[PDB]
Amino acid sequence: VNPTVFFDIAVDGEPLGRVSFELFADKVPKTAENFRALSTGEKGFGYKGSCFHRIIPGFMCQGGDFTRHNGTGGKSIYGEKFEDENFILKHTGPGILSMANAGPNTNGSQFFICTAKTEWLDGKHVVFGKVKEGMNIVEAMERFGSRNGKTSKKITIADCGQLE
Repeated sequence: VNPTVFFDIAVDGEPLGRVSFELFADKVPKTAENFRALSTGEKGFGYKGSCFHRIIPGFMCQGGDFTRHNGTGGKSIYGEKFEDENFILKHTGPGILSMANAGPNTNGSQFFICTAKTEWLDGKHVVFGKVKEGMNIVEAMERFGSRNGKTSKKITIADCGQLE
C-alpha cells in the first residue's frame, strides 16, 4: 500500500545507481504525499535534476532544494511551508528519510537520508520513509561528501518517479 519512489543518482553527470524509498503514507500521509508528488513532478515542479548540496559522511545526505540548489530554497506542494505532521517515527539508524526544516512547522521540500543513527533529531524532524533498495548507492554518495558538507563532485537526481 505504501508508495515506493526511486531516485537515479548521477555524479558529475555519470550514472551511479538507483535508490528506492518506501514512504510511510500509513503513518504520515501528508508528508509522504509531498515527497511522492515532488518525485513524480505531477504538480509541475519537483526533484528531477536537483542536487544533494550537503553530504556529511557518518551523518547524512541532504537534498531537495530544487529552487536555489544550496539549502536556502525549495517549496512543498502545499505552499512555501507546512506543519510538522507528527513525530511517531524515530531516527533509528542508517536509511531513515526525514524532513529538513528551519524551526517548528517549516517543512518545504528539503530532506535528508541518514547514514547513522541520529536520535537527537527525534521530535524535531518528521521521519517519513526509509531506503528500501540501494543503500549501497547512498553509501557510495557519502564518499563524495566532507566534514563541512561540501561535495567534491556534483551529485544529482538525474531521474525520479514512482515504482509502486
